Amino acid sequence: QNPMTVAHMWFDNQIHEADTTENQSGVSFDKTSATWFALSRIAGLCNRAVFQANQENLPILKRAVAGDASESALLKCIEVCCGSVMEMREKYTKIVEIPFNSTNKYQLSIHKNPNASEPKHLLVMKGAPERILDRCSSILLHGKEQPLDEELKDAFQNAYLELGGLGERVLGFCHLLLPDEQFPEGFQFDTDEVNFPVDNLCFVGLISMIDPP
Ligand SMILES: Nc1ncnc2c1ncn2[C@@H]1O[C@H](COP(=O)(O)OP(=O)(O)OP(=O)(O)O)[C@@H](O)[C@H]1O
Repeated sequence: QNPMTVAHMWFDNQIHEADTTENQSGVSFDKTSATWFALSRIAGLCNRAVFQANQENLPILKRAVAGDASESALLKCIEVCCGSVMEMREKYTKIVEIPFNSTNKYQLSIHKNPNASEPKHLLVMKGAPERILDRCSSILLHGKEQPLDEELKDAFQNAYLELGGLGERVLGFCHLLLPDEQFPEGFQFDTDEVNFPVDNLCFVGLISMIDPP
């Protein structure tokens, strides 16, 4: 149906819009890409939906999908102007990517990162917003951290619950900026020999959507 977009995202701890009324351009909105940089990195690699290859002559929003039962809307506001995911699949060498199976309700992907302010190894998570929140004890405010607490849980909860909370509708999308010097050059984590933290980390925020116009 029609175009779609994100509309609502939770990044400020308080929703406060996040779509530029009158018409969609960057009229007066700053780039400032800190939270956005992460919310475009995770959002890229940690995706399964694609635009069935690229495009012959025709719009991103009327390609098709290929993908699995999560969403494609997660990607419809990435490949538009945020970056080639079909490229970043190979840009990042893809260290390890623990499956969720049916207990975990989260996935991980470690990955390297050659470029930008990101450490040479990082980690990214996706999965059910609550089941992430279990470990997730920070949140990311305009490139800064904040400590999560019962109050920041509340802010998350009432947001998440406004957005859906039904099933697969809201996802979590978090990361971890791992150390360079204090981690191994051999990227030797494995899935057996983990050695990586799975704790407070950095929640980043909710890449939720809308569906009615
Ligand atoms: N690619 C994905 N990456 C991460 N999480 C995803 C992805 N696609 C869907 N999810 C997750 O699917 C997971 C499984 O929970 P879900 O409620 O879907 O189980 P189910 O097996 O369908 O349950 P039921 O047996 O009741 O139908 C949830 O963690 C949800 O976040």
